[PDB]
Amino acid sequence: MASLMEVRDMLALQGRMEAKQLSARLQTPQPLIDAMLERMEAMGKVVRISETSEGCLSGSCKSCPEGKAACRQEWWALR
Repeated sequence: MASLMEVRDMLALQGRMEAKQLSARLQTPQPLIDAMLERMEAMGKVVRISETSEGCLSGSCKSCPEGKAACRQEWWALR
């Protein structure tokens, strides 16, 4: 249906941008996007900025003791 190649080209012509923006405009799951870019850069593209948003756990919000997080999204950026 939709592979990472999409955001790849978009960012290939744009540059510093976030994937969550596109996914949002299409109501596409955000938690997946995190893996979309992560998986894309997993090979060694350029740069990626992962960000999380929640409002339940007060202890785990900024600091990452484990790393895993429920529902997350990152951004794609080049040099």
